Amino acid sequence: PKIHYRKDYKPSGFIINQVTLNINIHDQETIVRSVLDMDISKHNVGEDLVFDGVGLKINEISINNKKLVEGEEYTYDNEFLTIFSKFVPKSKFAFSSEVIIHPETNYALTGLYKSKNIIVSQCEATGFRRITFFIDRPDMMAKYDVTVTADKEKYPVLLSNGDKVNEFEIPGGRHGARFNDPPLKPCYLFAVVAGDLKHLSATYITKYTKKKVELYVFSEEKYVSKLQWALECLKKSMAFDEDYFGLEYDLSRLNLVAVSDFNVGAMENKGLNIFNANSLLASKKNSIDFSYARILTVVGHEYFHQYTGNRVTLRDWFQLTLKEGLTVHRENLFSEEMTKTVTTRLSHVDLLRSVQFLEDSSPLSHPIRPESYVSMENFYTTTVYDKGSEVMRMYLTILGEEYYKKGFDIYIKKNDGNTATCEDFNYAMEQAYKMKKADNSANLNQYLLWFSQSGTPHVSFKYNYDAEKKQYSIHVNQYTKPDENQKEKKPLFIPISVGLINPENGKEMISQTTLELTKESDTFVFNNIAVKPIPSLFRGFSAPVYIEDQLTDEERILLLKYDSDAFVRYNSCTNIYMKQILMNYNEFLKAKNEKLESFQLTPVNAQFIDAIKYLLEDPHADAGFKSYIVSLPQDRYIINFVSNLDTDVLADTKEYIYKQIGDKLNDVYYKMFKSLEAKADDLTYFNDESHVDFDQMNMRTLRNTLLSLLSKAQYPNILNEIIEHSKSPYPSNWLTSLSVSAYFDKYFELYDKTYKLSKDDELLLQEWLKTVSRSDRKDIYEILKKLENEVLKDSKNPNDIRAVYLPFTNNLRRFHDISGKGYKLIAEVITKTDKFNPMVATQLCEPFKLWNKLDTKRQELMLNEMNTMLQEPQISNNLKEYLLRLTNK
Ligand SMILES: N=C(N)NCCCC[C@H](N)P(=O)(O)O
Ligand SMILES: [Mg+2]
Ligand SMILES: [Zn+2]
Repeated sequence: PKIHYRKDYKPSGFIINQVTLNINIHDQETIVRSVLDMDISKHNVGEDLVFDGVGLKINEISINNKKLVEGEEYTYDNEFLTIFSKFVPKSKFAFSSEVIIHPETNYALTGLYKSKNIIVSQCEATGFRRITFFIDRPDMMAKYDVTVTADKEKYPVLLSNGDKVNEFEIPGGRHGARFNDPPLKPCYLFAVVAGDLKHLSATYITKYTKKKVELYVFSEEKYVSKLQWALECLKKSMAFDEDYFGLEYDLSRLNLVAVSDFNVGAMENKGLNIFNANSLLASKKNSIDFSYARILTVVGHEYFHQYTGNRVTLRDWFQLTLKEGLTVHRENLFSEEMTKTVTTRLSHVDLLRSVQFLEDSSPLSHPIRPESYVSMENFYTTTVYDKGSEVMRMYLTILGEEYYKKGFDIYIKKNDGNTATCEDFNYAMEQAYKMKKADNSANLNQYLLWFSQSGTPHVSFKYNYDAEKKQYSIHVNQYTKPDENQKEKKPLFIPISVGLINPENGKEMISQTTLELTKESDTFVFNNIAVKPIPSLFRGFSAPVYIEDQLTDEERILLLKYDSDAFVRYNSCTNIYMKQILMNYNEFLKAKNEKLESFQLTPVNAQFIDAIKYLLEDPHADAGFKSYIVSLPQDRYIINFVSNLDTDVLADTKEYIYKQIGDKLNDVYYKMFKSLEAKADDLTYFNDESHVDFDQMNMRTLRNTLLSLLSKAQYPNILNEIIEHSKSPYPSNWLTSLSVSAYFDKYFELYDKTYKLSKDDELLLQEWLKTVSRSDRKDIYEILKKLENEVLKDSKNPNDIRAVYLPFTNNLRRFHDISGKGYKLIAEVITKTDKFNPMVATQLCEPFKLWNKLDTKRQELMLNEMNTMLQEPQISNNLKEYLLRLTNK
């Protein structure tokens, strides 16, 4: 098991200047001929020429048009092709090869593969060596000239990077196209697509040079009518980069291609972005509302990579967060601007504090720039992407918008066309920082610890108000727990966006203020503060930390009602729920441990319930925000706060608190579910493919959240509402009608009805599977066996597999059944999946991420299954590294 370390980076002793490819696709095989025009670099020391090449069948290899001889001049072990140096030329030379590969049986979805009737490549991070021999690393920049040939009836549309420069017929019903891409790129940005594709297209005229860019969006014929929203998202993302960053697309064409078999999200191959179909295709009739924000986010993300990844490039894979965290940050600024809803930012924070904080306190914890890896395909994580994004967003918080834009433009100007490292970005932000402070000794050297230090910092607070002096003090402390990567943790540069709210009238008492905490502790004093304020802390969630606000529930309720910042309101509500959860959890645990015949539970704070009602009833408050306040914090957020968590006790805890609140508010919930109908379900623009109303979708979210509350509660006659909801034209509503019907005898009648509505659209069927898998059913195990037998079968489609199993794994009572049957079930699936797609097998491991956080019993049950999987003689290297790291072994 070979380990790559970041401090071992050294430039290659070779150069590849030019690639010329001929890819000939036949029914039973694909033949790839390649010529690499190569040189010896200044770093060369007479070493063997070693190419990456995985799973390739050699017909022949040459240097300078002379065939090499296996054994005497080269060895190939199905991973590395070693050409002994005595046979490697000392000046410029040509390497050439012809290999056979088999996209039809390439179910790992890496390299060249077949998805249904489309041939498509995926090369990031190490897929190009599955297509042909190469020094497959991102600093090897080259020019590419690519020819593809195929049966014309089966593959009429042929695509690769660059300009299509020739199209030609070939006898026996075949054809070819040649594509030349002169600008240098790394091999992971190469792509090819062949298929009977249909398209929509538009022309975009750039803002400054007025260049015409042609936009093409492609899918299989059946779904071409679901491409319109994606095309609209593409125009939006080009405008945003133009308007916010001043940046224009450089190429004459940009193609977006949807495929059915894909490994999560999309891929930014230069001018040829390829997407999971679930992140490109939607229609109002056949998609849930979530698809619309998802397409916007993923199209935008792949577009923004054109600068941050494709024009400014990575020196090595350890810099991954420099393109990924920075592109997610760019993505999030665009989505916030396009949706105009506060729930966009809150949804990002909700994701980070549940999934990413869990990772960062697990044995898998790593900093956003790791020090080593075995498998690159395990490095594409929520920490690298989403914590990376919060690190990139903190520069904007520290600088503000004008100087942030200056620093960013410095980074692009200086590094356009070249590789870069995380230091280069920090350097650019520092120059902006020096200008902003007006002080050329000011620096961001301490900022660099955000790249190297793992774990989530904890930030805690104490306060002092002197009423005679009108003087208010905020005492702040930071700490990060030691973990496997650092013995001692150092204090970070933590920007704390704050306001001070007057508790008498709800008004702001100070101007915008961002505290820079740069030491282990500091005291921040404010004068002329006329009354004791309530502090509004980490506005916008201004650093990726555990916030310990040390406020009373009285103060938190006042913030929730009156504060101006949506995140502080939401966080105050979160902190009230957490104090409640921890209290009832310990009360239930003590009763279970002591086998009590009777015990008491602390009720939910009545003024908090009142504050929720006050907000729900406010006709001017936001529907998306309302849905957050009636929902308890996610299970994976809660688990960050409890040791040895017993999942049954936590389920009983959530049940009690939901019933306490429902016993007071269910009439208000019912009333709102009814009065919301008109605007939420308005069909005015149902047949307008480009009209997307985020506010209206948030209204539907709230209706569907309230309907779920009322159904769990068995509110009188709610089944009438459920049944009517099932007749809605919106899939978000009728799939909701399936989930909430779980509590009634009508479940299976709705299962059949919604199956029939979903079964003829591949992506809608996947959404139906997720609904079933997530259903709160006592017979959920029998229902999974039914999905396997009747719907899933032996599908190797990652979307189908993920849809059937992942939502089930979040079922707190049932996945964590104390017999361990749930863990056994998922382990069996992981091991089956690993035989053909180790990436998806690793994704299906996700519930095991918290194994060492649960009660003794469950910890032992999960560890048993992990060890069973590790003992499988046919385990992939990718699955093995992951589980070895997760189990500390
Ligand atoms: N887990 C992997 N090895 N594959 C991910 C490679 C592609 C990620 C794309 N760059 P995205 O960040 O979705 O644009
Ligand atoms: Mg092979
Ligand atoms: Zn990306």
